[PDB]
Amino acid sequence: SYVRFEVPEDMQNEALSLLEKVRESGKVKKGTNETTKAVERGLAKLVYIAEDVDPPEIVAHLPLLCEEKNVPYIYVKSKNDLGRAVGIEVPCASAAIINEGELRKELGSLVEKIKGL
Amino acid sequence: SYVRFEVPEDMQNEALSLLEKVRESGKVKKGTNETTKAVERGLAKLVYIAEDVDPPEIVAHLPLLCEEKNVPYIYVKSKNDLGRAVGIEVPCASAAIINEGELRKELGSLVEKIKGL
RNA sequence: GGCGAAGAGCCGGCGAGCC
RNA sequence: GGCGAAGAGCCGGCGAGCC
Repeated sequence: SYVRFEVPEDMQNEALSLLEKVRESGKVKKGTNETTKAVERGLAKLVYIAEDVDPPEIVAHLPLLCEEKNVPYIYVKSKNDLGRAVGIEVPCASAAIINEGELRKELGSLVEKIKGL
Repeated sequence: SYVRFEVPEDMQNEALSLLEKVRESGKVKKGTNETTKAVERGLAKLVYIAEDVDPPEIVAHLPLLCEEKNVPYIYVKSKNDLGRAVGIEVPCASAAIINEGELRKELGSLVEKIKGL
């Protein structure tokens, strides 16, 4: 499996709520192709990788590229929750915040919390 | 009809035979999408348009585009004859010789006779 | 009701392969 | 054999639309 570490549920809820609100005033990429290219292009501020993705090879490359580019990434239980948070009626294996909009502080606190684990 | 002039049957046979041999030492584009783009790009020396194409709007733009680009064009009865001559296993609505290989004079003479119509 | 971020369809490049 | 130059599939691009 591609999941490198365990994320507390309340921090996950914080992450998806943040993603929901960011879609309103920022820019988010949704889907593994858009997310990976956004990371590769140097644009991603925070990427989300679902934990129930099968086969794992859809997203298994995503964590290492994110490590090489020093871009924080977080895990969420279900592709359904991530799909709901980006608001595209279907499950979603990975996503990314590209522009934090007006949610400077909330994003900053969240990313400090990911690096702290 | 999108057929701008009448092409004698014997000129059709000469044209398809020459095209047949040209695939071997020259270069031919096959299908309307490739041919139209190649003429528009200015590389095509001579294009073939089947007369039994349906619906006609598939190839109806080619004659005038070829005129705009000053490219000589000839008509052949059936997309079947053109498809066999360009050597595919399905019908073909239009084609083009872009580089004459070893047939410089033959292509030139053919084009003069086409202008003669 | 169906399909769809496990990528919709559309575009550029190649231009005969896929089951 | 079915589909296929009326564009097969591969690559790049946009990134939610098509039945």
